[PDB]
Amino acid sequence: AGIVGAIAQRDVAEILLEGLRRLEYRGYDSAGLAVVDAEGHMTRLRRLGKVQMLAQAAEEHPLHGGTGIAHTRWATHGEPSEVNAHPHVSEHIVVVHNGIIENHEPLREELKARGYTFVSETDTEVIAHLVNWELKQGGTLREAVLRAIPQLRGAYGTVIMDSRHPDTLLAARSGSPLVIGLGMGENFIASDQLALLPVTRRFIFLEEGDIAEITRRSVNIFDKTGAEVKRQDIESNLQYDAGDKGIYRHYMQKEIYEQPNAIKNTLTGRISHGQVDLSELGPNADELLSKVEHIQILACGTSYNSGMVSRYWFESLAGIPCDVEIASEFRYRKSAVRRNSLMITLSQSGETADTLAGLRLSKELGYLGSLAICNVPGSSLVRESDLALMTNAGTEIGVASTKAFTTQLTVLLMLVAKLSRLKGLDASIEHDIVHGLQALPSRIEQMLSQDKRIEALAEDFSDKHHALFLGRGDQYPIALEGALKLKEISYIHAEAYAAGELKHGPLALIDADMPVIVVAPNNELLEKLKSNIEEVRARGGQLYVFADQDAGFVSSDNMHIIEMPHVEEVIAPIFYTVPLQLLAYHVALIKGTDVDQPRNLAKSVTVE
Amino acid sequence: AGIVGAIAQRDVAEILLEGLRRLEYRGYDSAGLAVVDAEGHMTRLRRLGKVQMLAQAAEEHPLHGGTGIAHTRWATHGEPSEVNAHPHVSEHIVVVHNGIIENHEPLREELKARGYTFVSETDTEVIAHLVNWELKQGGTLREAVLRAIPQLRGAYGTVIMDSRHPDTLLAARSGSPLVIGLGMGENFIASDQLALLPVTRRFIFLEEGDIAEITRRSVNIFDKTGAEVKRQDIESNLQYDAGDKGIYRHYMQKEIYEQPNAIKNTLTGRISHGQVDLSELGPNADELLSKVEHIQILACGTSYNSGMVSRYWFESLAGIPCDVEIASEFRYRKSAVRRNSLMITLSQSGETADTLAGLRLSKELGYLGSLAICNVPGSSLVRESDLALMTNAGTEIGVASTKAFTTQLTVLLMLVAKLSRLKGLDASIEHDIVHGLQALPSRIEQMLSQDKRIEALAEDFSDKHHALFLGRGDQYPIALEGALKLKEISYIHAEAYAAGELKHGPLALIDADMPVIVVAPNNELLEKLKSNIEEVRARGGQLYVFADQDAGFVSSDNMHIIEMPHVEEVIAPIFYTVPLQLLAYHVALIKGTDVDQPRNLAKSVTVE
Amino acid sequence: AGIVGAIAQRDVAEILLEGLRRLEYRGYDSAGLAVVDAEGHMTRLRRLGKVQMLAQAAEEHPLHGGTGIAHTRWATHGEPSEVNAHPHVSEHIVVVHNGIIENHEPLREELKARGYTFVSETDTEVIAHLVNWELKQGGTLREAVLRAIPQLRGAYGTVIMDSRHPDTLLAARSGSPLVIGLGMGENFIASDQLALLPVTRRFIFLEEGDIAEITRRSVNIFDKTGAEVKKGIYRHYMQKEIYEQPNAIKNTLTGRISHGQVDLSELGPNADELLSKVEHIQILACGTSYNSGMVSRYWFESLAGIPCDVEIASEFRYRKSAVRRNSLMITLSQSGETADTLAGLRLSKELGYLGSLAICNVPGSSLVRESDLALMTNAGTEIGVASTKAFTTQLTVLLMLVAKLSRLKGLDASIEHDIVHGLQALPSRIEQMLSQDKRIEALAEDFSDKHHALFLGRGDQYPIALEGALKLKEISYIHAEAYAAGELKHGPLALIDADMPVIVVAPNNELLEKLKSNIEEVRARGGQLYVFADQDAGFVSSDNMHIIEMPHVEEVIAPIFYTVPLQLLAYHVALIKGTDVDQPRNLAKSVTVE
Ligand SMILES: O=C[C@H](O)[C@@H](O)[C@H](O)[C@H](O)COP(=O)(O)O
Ligand SMILES: O=C[C@H](O)[C@@H](O)[C@H](O)[C@H](O)COP(=O)(O)O
Ligand SMILES: O=C[C@H](O)[C@@H](O)[C@H](O)[C@H](O)COP(=O)(O)O
Ligand SMILES: O=P(O)(O)OC[C@H]1O[C@H](O)[C@H](O)[C@@H](O)[C@@H]1O
Ligand SMILES: O=P(O)(O)OC[C@H]1O[C@H](O)[C@H](O)[C@@H](O)[C@@H]1O
Ligand SMILES: O=P(O)(O)OC[C@H]1O[C@H](O)[C@H](O)[C@@H](O)[C@@H]1O
Ligand SMILES: N[C@@H](CCC(=O)O)C(=O)O
Ligand SMILES: N[C@@H](CCC(=O)O)C(=O)O
Ligand SMILES: N[C@@H](CCC(=O)O)C(=O)O
Repeated sequence: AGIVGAIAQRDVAEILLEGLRRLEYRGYDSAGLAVVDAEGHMTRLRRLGKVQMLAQAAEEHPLHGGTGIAHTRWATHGEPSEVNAHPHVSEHIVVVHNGIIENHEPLREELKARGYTFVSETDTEVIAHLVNWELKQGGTLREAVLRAIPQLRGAYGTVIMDSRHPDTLLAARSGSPLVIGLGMGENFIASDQLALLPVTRRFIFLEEGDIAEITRRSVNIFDKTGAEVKRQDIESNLQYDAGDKGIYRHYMQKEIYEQPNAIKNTLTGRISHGQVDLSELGPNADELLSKVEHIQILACGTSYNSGMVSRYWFESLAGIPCDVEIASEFRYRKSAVRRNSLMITLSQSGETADTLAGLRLSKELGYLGSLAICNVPGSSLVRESDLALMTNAGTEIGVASTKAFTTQLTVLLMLVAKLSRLKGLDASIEHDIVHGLQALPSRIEQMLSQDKRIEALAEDFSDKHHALFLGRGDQYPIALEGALKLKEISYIHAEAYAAGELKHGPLALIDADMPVIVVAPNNELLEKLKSNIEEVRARGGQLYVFADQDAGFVSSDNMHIIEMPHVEEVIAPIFYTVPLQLLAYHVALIKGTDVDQPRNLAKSVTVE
Repeated sequence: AGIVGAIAQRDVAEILLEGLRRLEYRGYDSAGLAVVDAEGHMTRLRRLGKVQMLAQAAEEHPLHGGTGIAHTRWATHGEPSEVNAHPHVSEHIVVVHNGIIENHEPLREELKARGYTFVSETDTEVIAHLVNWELKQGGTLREAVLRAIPQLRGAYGTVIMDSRHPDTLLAARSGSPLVIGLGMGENFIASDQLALLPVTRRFIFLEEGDIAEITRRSVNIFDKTGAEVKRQDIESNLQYDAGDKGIYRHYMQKEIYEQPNAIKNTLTGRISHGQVDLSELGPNADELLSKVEHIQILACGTSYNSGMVSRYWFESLAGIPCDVEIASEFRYRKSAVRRNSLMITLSQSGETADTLAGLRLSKELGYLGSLAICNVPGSSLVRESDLALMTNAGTEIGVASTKAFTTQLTVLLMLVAKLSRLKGLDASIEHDIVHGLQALPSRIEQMLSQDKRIEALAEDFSDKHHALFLGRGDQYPIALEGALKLKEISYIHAEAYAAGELKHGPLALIDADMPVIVVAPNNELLEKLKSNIEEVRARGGQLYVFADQDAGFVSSDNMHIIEMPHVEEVIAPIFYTVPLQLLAYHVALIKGTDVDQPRNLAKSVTVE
Repeated sequence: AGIVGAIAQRDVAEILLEGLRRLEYRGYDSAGLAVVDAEGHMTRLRRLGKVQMLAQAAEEHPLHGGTGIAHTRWATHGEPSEVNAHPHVSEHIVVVHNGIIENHEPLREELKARGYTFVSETDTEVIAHLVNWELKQGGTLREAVLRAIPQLRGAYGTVIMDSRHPDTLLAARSGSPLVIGLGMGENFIASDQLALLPVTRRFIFLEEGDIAEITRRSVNIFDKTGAEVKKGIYRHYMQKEIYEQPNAIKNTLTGRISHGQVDLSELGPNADELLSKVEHIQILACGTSYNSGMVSRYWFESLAGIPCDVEIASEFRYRKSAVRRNSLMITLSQSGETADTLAGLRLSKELGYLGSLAICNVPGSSLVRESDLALMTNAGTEIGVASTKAFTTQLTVLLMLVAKLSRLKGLDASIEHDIVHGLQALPSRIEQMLSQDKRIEALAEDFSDKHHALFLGRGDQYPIALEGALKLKEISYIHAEAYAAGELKHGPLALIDADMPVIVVAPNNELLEKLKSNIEEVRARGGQLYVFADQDAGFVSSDNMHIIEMPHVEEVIAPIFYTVPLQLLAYHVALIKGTDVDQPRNLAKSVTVE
């Protein structure tokens, strides 16, 4: 969750702990630090719980040494426990890590067979042994690291030291941020610049794929090929104490980048023993929910979009009938209620007039009861419902919704296990869901790390007046939301459509002034769409494709693949939301439109 | 000239020298430093010359130790020499000093008749020997210094250590500045915060009279008496706000509408008995200013526009020669200084690199002195100028300057009375100026109440990609400002031009896609411009005219009179800025552009 | 309850007793003094009862001496009597103490183990004996004292004296107030400034922890440790003060809105829990301050759902009232010295209120010193005899307090939100309103020749009509009277004609319908109806009904908003007439003497 590292003349323990202190706002369940004196004596401390515990544990120790690293953990692989906390060791190799090594089982078996003992359940540990192994063959720590990085698959921001030679640190970025702090005769590193503020304001941001070798007085960066690459150090002329935007230019930007932590907050207290825990609902909750044979969802705007994603989930993974409807459509028509139907409203604000009216009307129609998914406690929708689940995303200031949407999706995915009807035939469904949920936060961070590419892509839409967003199944509402976002903050006339319907009308519209975007299609779908865009090459039709890099899709001249890292299928819709959010944001930046307060839109529509 | 001090666990000499480098813009003829390891071995090193010489010596014979003081000197007592350079010593007592101990020889003979060998000419050495004396009789550094400080008359600041006890530094601010910089397990101090930036951004500014006992881990502050006062650690300074937007959508909108209030505040304390009262400048002041024969103003952007207005005023109302220049252009050219030239800088932020460079350069060029007109307290332009007039507009958050500009104008109009040349004309002049200033807040309110008209008018510009703004005389720089504003927040290519130069080029451009705006022309000028727009009737040229309702101008089909309320002449340029601000604001609103943060622009351009 | 020390060349008994006389408002059961002359020679006099009785006993055997300490006692640790009253003796070292020595239990019998006969049931005596003990040998008075306050826990203020050496007084501030008075060859030390007034107006307040030594010639304020320690562009102040209202409200708001909520955390960590006990609010004030409270009543009852009464301070102080259960006593006062208001506060102390809150604009004023809690309006000083910014900053504080006394359960949140929204709107709204000043100034011409006016308002605008009428009386000398709008027809309608314009403050459509009808009734006598209304109401003017349109405001801050044109109206009528605006005839900034 959080990384800090120091290489100085002076003792750095207090500096490390203070860094962690400043990273605490990011969800963690444990912390640790390791420092090495000049004689190469390495002292390591790890504790379950808050950074405060770690600091106390440190109170007893003369923690001397000028080199060290430190970490706060958000467990994905192995229960939160002192045993599982970072830094993780392999004798003299010491390692802190953000992210997920997903080829961790292959690597753990291979390293076990080579004579290593895994004392922990983490995925992180294979890094420590691996580097160790790679150093066993010889070379410098840098060379060993270069040999090791390529064997890893997934997300890693990692910092690595050799206690036998404390004058150097190695760091590698791939799917998780790292930034270097330059001092006077000392140097630093962190996953989050806020941690370095107490000791420097001069930073070098590591970019995707970078690998750095840091000493007290040198920084050398380079790519996986050992080829020295250069990055600019820049004074941070930022006012960190100015207001609530923190380091960000826009509320909506901050709310996009805050998504991993908002999600951790949504998850807090709702995973117990590898299972979804919704006990917060009351002792007799399972009592009402067991009776449910049908779900009705009402919402407006982006909330309607999340509902729309959830429909696919409920029906495929929980096998309960689910209906989702624009709230104003529901309030004004005479409907036919399904038997044993649960009424769910989704709303960021809890105050949207159509949605509220929908609920109120439902009061007199024979629903088993109502559940409110909301982001503002004490709002009408929460008060007036039987049950309520808060998204806990923190306040959202941007008029366009971002973290509210993804946290909503998180709650809706947790409902799936607790509302199952496939018998079954289950067990593994809930395990899969919980696994994905556990990975979600760092998966989102993985997406954020692709931002430079999305920024670049934005140039392709900056001057367009139309766009068409395509999706199929659980990705169709993602296209809905991507298209909405582009309408919202860039004022481009972007429209979403079910992928399968492209040829039934919109194909007639396509030309150079109307780019087509597909979100996460499988090979079969892709080939269909590729043929479609062929039909319109002559008018300059461009197909942009957000897809799994594992799929091996290849770009043509009018079909452009924008590869994304692999993810758990069950959370793939939340994952693919991020690049469409980032696209819209970067287009708006280029055009210079009012991102936080788009023309004619309101945060919530509360008057009739 | 410069003082620097560090008390840390790491070696502080490198930090001290770097501090001195960053203090090179002041002083100086010699320099030196003194450090101390844990055993008490004090190493001192001093050179006549540049800091680079001292750093050179320091390099091939390194100073080791975590406690230390350094200094750059501009000699006042004693010829520049290694002998007289700081730090000065009294055995174990070591001292650095800025300013003057006025009663030096009395105390020097007093101590000389006590066994003290004065090896230097400086007034500084007395400080050392006295501290030595007071410590002779028990206690420790603090008590002693607390006794000694009252026995020194003069405006000065000093940092004092005892090498028998390296764990503490003592400081005294008594007429010359000192600020403490808070580190991590280490602490610093200097004569200006510019010196501590490499190492910290947490500052505690000492109040006049304060005495500080500083350790690695602690900082205790007292006053002349020795009664522990507490001081707070600022950093910034430019906080927002929320919230403070009040009834308005945007920071910039709010800042536009608060201009009457901001102007009232700019006037506060500066009007009495129907006259301009700038007594806040100092008892002297009225006498440095009397010697001025020429005004030079330097600024960037909107501040440059305000300077540009003020030239007209100074020359016609006060009869003083006045030149105004883009700061970039001033700093990069060899200029000819006028006899008895006052340097004025205009700056909202006080940090703009070009303008600061201009001021510093002015110091080597033989200007009578400098005045900063600024909106942000304690900023660089203010600290480095001889005189300062704060605009008191409150913090301004929008990237485009609005209230900062009109308050600048207010202060500049105030300077006219206080700098007249040109006496006898004369009281009629200061009279009209004060009458206008008193009318100003209400005139602005009148103008703000035309907003609906301006908002309707903006529909004529919201689809345009070109505009030409015209003005004559004290209104030409208002056209400059109106054009800049339309550039800034609506991204329309608006260009200002002197009204009499239209025929010399731009007239060939005018057509339906390039509306022409004139700012407050009299009847003769308007006849000329109407005739001009008639020349391009066949291309659909339109003239827009913001003019006095009293003037009786009649709209036609290609000329649209946008009548305004009447104003006192002397404030007309300030008055006519408001509509142009509102116009740019409302065009931006329609287009939906980012008003508060326009693309590519910055609040303040501080780096190179 | 109260202290009065003294050292001089003259007999100080009369002094000490007058110093007490003035600290009688503090509530006490016993009293006494101890003086000492040139050679010997101490004399002590203590009585149960009123300080008056004491003085009468003093009359019979006139106490002589240039040094002396005196006390008025509220018994809080040892029965009310003569034996327990101050000063307390110990062979020569005499002591007068305000407060409680909390560790008097383990120190008194700890010191009885040394032959120290405790002759009273007070904690105060463990002060007298301790010091006596540390004067076996140990410098002199100040030296022994700088070794006693360290081991004497609690919130107190003691004044100590020696008898062998009559030239010195010691004084310790470690819980309750002491202020020193200078000093023409003689010095003084009271528990309150008020006690020193008949003799000296020069004061040196002790800070928390200081040990002071006083003689004829010097006043050293040591420490526990502890060594030596020692109109602008405006024609009138009232005009300036009206136009400074936006800045003044900004200052009132500073630090008090945190994370979208009202933050009165300045009241103390406890406070908040103390306010949770309040069940009824009682407000006491005079003049314009009364008008502000009058507005807040509507707010507290409708928005916080808590009961509130508001009363002319003079009325409250002279009647036997029925206190409500769990009642908070709030006073409103610009100056902090209004005698009626102060009297009401002091009376409330003995009537069983949960406690007192002072809303005030002058720091260190009596109302502030004598109240449990305080909220300063921070308006800056107000010079004009007629209050302007003091009024609207008062309204801003009372409004802030609404959310903090909320009793409406799950409604509370939303309401607080509205209040915050409105508070945050307030500065720019007032700025909107001040730009109507040219309109008001023109309007004033209608009133400058009048000798009568009627101000009407309903609900939370009713008190604003009161304030508006008051302003017109104050600085224009026009007989303006306010009436609840619904009462117009019950008498005053008979008065209406051309020479008595009627002013309505911010009516809704329904009320305006009623009043328009009413003024139709008096058309034959030229009844004229002036209406300050929201432009969004779309009211239309006629020959006898003049709509004076204003910008829309947030409902919750409307009374503050509508106050401003009334101020400007009064101001400009006065300007036309050329009356003494900053100093209207027969009126006073503050009415501080009976
Ligand atoms: O084309 C318009 C129809 O008249 C349509 O409006 C519908 O018939 C009514 O709105 C009733 O619908 P509900 O019975 O569902 O309210
Ligand atoms: O066309 C370019 C010129 O070479 C010009 O650059 C000039 O010669 C120098 O810039 C000198 O400038 P100053 O002497 O004014 O500094
Ligand atoms: O007409 C006057 C009455 O005499 C009046 O003074 C009242 O009857 C009591 O004297 C006072 O009332 P309180 O008991 O409240 O003081
Ligand atoms: O989620 P709700 O509070 O019910 O609001 C529904 C929609 O309202 C507005 O249009 C907001 O701009 C949207 O971002 C939001 O999705
Ligand atoms: O006035 P200064 O703080 O010196 O800045 C000069 C200019 O700098 C930037 O460009 C700001 O965007 C401008 O609005 C400002 O006028
Ligand atoms: O508010 P206070 O300081 O308690 O004074 C109450 C009243 O006293 C005097 O009459 C003043 O002229 C008034 O303007 C004030 O309202
Ligand atoms: N997957 C690693 C790292 C988690 C993190 O990024 O905090 C673990 O479970 O320990
Ligand atoms: N007057 C001292 C100090 C000069 C300075 O402030 O630089 C000297 O000449 O040494
Ligand atoms: N507890 C002390 C306090 C003295 C007082 O405050 O009057 C007593 O009862 O005497």
